Amino acid sequence: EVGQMRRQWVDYIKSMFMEGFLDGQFLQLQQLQDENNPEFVFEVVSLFFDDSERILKDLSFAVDQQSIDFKKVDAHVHQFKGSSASIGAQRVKNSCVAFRNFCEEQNIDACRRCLQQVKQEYLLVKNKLETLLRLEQQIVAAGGSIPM
Repeated sequence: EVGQMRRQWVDYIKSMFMEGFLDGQFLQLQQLQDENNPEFVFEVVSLFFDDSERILKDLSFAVDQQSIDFKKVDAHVHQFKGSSASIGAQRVKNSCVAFRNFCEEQNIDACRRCLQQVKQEYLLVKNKLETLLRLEQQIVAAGGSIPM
């Protein structure tokens, strides 16, 4: 069933690209991975999950105050924009862009709603990446190669 798993991977990752969850920067990470460093993408995604959860925890606390420190919030969102962009999590990046516009306008409610969306987008791509990475591990353990 390696052949089947490979076809499932193609189809799953294609949905991620078509729906905007991943962009070409995720393919760039793949370019730096090969048989000599076969877990690089996993490692980089893992680092992103650890930093992103810290950022999101600090951000929810910060935005859900009566008066938001927009300067500090904007700097943390900006950091998350960069890190998400760098792994190809384009919908998370775009949510952060939206976020930063509402921070500049100093709109408390829109900041709160936009954080809710950044968090949702982060959890979506985290979950999908875990699924993708789990499938890859299965393919390789079964003796196959990941397509593309």
